[PDB]
Amino acid sequence: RFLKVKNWETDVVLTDTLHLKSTLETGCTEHICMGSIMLPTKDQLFPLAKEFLDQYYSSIKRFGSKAHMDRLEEVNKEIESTSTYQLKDTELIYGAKHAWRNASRCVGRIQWSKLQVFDARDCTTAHGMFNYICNHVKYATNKGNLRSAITIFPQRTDGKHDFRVWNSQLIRYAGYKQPDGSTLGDPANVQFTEICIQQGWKAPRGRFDVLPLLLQANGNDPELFQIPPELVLEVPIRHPKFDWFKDLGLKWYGLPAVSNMLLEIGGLEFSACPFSGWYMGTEIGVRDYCDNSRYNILEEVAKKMDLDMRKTSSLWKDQALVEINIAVLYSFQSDKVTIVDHHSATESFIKHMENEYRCRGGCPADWVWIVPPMSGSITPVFHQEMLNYRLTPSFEYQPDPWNTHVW
Amino acid sequence: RFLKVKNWETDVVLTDTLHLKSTLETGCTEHICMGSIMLPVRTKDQLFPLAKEFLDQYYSSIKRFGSKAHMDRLEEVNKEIESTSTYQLKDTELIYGAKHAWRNASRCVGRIQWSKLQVFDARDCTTAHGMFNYICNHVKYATNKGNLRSAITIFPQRTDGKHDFRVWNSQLIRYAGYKQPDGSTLGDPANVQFTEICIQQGWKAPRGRFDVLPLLLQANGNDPELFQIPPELVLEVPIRHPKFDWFKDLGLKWYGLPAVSNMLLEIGGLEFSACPFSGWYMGTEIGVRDYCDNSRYNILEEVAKKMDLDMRKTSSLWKDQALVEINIAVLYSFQSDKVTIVDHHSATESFIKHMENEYRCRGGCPADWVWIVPPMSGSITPVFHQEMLNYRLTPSFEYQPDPWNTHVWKG
Ligand code: HEM
Ligand code: HEM
Ligand SMILES: C[C@H](O)[C@H](O)[C@H]1CNc2nc(N)[nH]c(=O)c2N1
Ligand SMILES: C[C@H](O)[C@H](O)[C@H]1CNc2nc(N)[nH]c(=O)c2N1
Ligand SMILES: CSCCCC(=N)NCCC[C@H](N)C(=O)O
Ligand SMILES: CSCCCC(=N)NCCC[C@H](N)C(=O)O
Ligand SMILES: [Zn+2]
Repeated sequence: RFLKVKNWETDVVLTDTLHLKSTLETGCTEHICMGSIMLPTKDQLFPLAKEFLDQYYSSIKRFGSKAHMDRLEEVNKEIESTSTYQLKDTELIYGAKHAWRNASRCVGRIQWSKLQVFDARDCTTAHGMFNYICNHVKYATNKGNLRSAITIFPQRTDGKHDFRVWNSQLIRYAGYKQPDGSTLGDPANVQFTEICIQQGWKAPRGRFDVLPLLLQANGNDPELFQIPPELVLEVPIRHPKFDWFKDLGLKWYGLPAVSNMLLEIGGLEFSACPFSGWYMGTEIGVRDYCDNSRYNILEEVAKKMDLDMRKTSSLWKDQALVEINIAVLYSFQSDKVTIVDHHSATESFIKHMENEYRCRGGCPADWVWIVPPMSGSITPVFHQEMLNYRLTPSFEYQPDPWNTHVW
Repeated sequence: RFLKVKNWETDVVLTDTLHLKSTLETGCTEHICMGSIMLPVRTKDQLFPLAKEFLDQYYSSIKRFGSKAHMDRLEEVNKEIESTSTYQLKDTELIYGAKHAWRNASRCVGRIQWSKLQVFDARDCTTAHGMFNYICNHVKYATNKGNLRSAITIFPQRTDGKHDFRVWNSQLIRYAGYKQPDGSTLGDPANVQFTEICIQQGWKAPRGRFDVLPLLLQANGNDPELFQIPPELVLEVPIRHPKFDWFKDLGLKWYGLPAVSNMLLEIGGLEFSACPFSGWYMGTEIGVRDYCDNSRYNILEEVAKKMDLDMRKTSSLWKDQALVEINIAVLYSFQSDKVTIVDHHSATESFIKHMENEYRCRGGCPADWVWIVPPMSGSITPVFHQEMLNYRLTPSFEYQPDPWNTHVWKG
């Protein structure tokens, strides 16, 4: 019921007590570990509301004070009569920062408390949403000096009136199926790209076409909007020694902003809550460029480096993977767009884990996601035991809205 | 209950029914996953059900479930258990048993080979000298002048846990580690503790960077004894690089035969506390972990200097660059000297096919993603993209405590 985690590179040993306040379920049993699976009422709402305010008031050292009990009565009162309730600003800010704090898949959490929260609960329309969104994109982009932010749309009510950003990220490239069999652009987005055109988008049909936003306000059909180009900071990708690299004509966007997750604070569900930080290099260079089901450029790059592709044992895919990632980090740096390499991002996360053990009694963490997808064991997180558990408030996955939405 | 695992690269979904046949706990609960945690005397009463379960599996695999030969073996094991408090495996059962322990080994990416495993039965062994002789023959047979062959050697099972056979080495061939007075380590820091023990037991240490350790062998619960493996039986490979001529001058070599000697093999409830087994290396085991862990030979800095990489900012990926060249060199050196080795692309690709075949034919393949995914270039190998279910089948290889921590010394 108290647990040890050990780092096998440093023999440092940490004691987790924070898992005892774990709420949700992992997907694992004593018989079977699912640690590698990607996706593993008035009466319901009150316990949730309670548990949350208890967390809040304890954090500001007013646990069991007049103001505590009072707000607790107030929220019951509201639950009893409205069937939902509304968070104060301070609770909304706390709830969101804590949801990032509890995101066990997130290596970037040393930054958790500096989150800038934009309260968009007064929004009513997709045009409204589009405005909030551009203001978020501009504030977080900050001409390259990126800053954490989240924008929070109104919470669900009857689930017939949901706010949803249909895009999976605010800024992503289109995917088009082609006559020859293959795919132009980004294969991950192929289906959303069909939906845009099927909702009315004129697509330019290139390799790096910034998708339009598809926004659903208050349960209505969603609407199309094009993000002002001047707000999409993009980096052309070159290499500090390979001349011919720029002739692949690769570019990437500077602002990663996940837009399809659900935020749960004290039993309340915020289905549209786009958030953003900045990239660790490997995300683009290893996954976006090199996954077979993504841009998949390893073959071409190795072709230009004149490496021996005649057998796997020359490690040509590995040599190329390195140079590709050198060319992402260098390009972003040369243009001064915040970016972090996997080495210092992981070292920071170790520091963050230590802090969290010391001050909070633990730090939930999902090893499978924290260890970068190249050079794993030469980052310190590889040697670090982690405990994974689900704390609230949290970010949750939710089904792609087109599967749910009724027209 | 059926369980689905998706490969996110290919969209292949597979259905696991095999996890139903599962016994031992995982370490995880519904409230916590311990999937990254490294390590999360038996009564008559509890022995017969285990015996029985195993024999049921056995007779099913040879298509004689419920036969007279099956029923009689049950009854004969039952009777032996009641009368002697333990029981003896037939040869055929032991072979089947050791093979399955390998097939069930969820952290092993090499399992496509499971069915081609040479089992040497050393259950007639009585002494340490007897052990050394068995081990030597294992090393020579498995080495096979560089064309490696997988093999395991099985010493007598535990009885009252006061007469245990153990190999005190963690691998049969491994290199000394020596802590110097200045705090530095000469050789392999993984093996310093065991190296001290050897010296204390009377080993005269050469004290170089690559001294093959002597064997430390315990028979019948007796104090263990030292033996030098004959050097002619120790296949070693100097490491060089196909393009970097200064690479030989780092003075690196490695041994060709990886042979884990500290695990416990469990079959039908019986415990074989000494069962060294060997296969061959995947290149990343040496080139990433053995050479480049900070707590092992730690050569990254030295290789990066010699490459003249920019080491001022980690964002040069000088570490990633050096690491690839080192793994190239390990693969190149082994292939040149005709010693079996496998790269992590080829190994993980093989494992994927093994895994899919295991689902079709067995209804599952327990796998530990944390271990199966290589420690470099994870996502460009297809396992990274493969959902896996981890659960504990028997027969199995288990961890056991280091014997110096448990052994009662005779004097
Ligand atoms: C500030 C710099 C940040 C860095 C460097 C960073 C880094 C990362 C990385 C590398 C991942 C894995 C992503 C993937 O493999 O697709 C991730 C996942 C995640 N991050 Fe962070 N992050 C940052 C900020 C944030 C913020 C501001 C939030 C929320 C406020 C957040 C919440 C999450 C969540 C919920 C996941 C898992 C997402 C999923 O399951 O797809 N991150 N992060
Ligand atoms: C045939 C060639 C083989 C290859 C390429 C192979 C590959 C590997 C690799 C790379 C590992 C991870 C090792 C580490 O990180 O230290 C491993 C683990 C393991 N393998 Fe295999 N293996 C082979 C043969 C065998 C055999 C013959 C057995 C038993 C009969 C076996 C049983 C295991 C076990 C029990 C583990 C986990 C060890 C631990 O928990 O420390 N392997 N294997
Ligand atoms: C099957 C496996 O769970 C899947 O490939 C995971 C592995 N680790 C990951 N880690 C990160 N950071 N992001 C990912 O998308 C994934 N994918
Ligand atoms: C904490 C963590 O589980 C530990 O570093 C594991 C990670 N994955 C591994 N994977 C393999 N194959 N071998 C190892 O020794 C390890 N070490
Ligand atoms: C967006 S919030 C998490 C912090 C931002 C980030 N660094 N990445 C997360 C998802 C982006 C995805 N891996 C990609 O390569 O586009
Ligand atoms: C003996 S069991 C598996 C067959 C041999 C093997 N391929 N790996 C075992 C572990 C070797 C260790 N990782 C090392 O680098 O020495
Ligand atoms: Zn688990």
